[PDB]
Amino acid sequence: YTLPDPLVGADGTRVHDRATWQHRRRPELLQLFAREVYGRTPLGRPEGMVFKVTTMEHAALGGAATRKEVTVRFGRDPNAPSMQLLLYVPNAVIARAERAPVFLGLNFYGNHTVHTDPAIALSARWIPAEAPNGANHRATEAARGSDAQKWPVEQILARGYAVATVYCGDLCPDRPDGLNASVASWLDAAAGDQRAPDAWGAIGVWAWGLSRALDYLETDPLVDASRVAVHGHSRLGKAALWAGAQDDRFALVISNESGCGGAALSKRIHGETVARINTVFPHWFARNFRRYDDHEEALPVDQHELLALVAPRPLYVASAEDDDWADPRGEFLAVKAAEPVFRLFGQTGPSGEDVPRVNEPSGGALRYHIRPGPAGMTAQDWAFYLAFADEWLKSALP
Repeated sequence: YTLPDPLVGADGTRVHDRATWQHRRRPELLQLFAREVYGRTPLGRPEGMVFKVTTMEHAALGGAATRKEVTVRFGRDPNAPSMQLLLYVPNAVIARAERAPVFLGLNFYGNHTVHTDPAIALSARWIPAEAPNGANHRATEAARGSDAQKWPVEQILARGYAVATVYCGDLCPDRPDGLNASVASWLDAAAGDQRAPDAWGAIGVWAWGLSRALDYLETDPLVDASRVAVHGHSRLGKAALWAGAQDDRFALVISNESGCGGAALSKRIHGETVARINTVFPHWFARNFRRYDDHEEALPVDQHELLALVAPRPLYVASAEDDDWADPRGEFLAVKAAEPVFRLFGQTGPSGEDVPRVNEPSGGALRYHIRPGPAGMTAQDWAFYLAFADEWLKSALP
């Protein structure tokens, strides 16, 4: 392989300065990613978003948090599509009359799965067969807390951070035909049916939902919507990256083992490849992305440039040692190839020229770690993330 330079403009002239990066090269790159990889986000904030707090409990989790459930509707007519946002806020922070920074991320199988809390509404949306304890693609009481191992709510709250989450399937059910029951179809004027070659897929729709959750957080007096870390795991980390790259309101971006079309270089043929991801998940990317099946050498961008699009906001990319499918070396190498952009903004990336040893993170505002074991999002990943947030999540001061 060999990589496009993020700091050489499409026209061959080199980017020496942050204004050229922000004003010229960044929109160049966003347009290549939209057209060739994820598909075009057709609009940002839709007019007439309505926010409806459906439940409010001030002594959730034994008194550690205030719990809010918020229907976020994407237009004013009661018949517009919506997503259900779940939010825990640490009462220690609220009690001081201070607004909490926030970790925001989508979940794989429903809000009711991220914690056992019996008060969380059971999703009414389609649930995939892979979800633990489902009954006919329908949430059951038995699925409560079924994904809590990826969601250390109480430790996050105790470290001073709110936790917000939405089920990705509220935005686009993760099934090959999900875009026809998604926000894409309501919003992309589904008069014709076949989506256009550059129409967005699930990843673009998941990412847009993250930006819509932030629109809500900006209205919530308990949180500081200027200090939101957007995160996700695996395919939802592909979305967190794309959301963080497109929407520079996000204070901090975390990619947990996001792999192919996430943080891993595509031009590095290793583990999952473009052809394989599109064949198995035809609805994740633009149809245009299939042009690069077995032809990654013709991609005009690579994922290091998606990572560079977060700069100068703090970015964390992390791998699992045994998760070859995500190509941890290629995730690490993406980070190194984006470093020159972060260095333009005076940030520092990982020390050393290839993969650090396990559980030894590296880098300043651009940071990487690889941890032992298979794919997942462990207590060890989260401990590094919380330390990272402590260090680099914009303060509540100048």
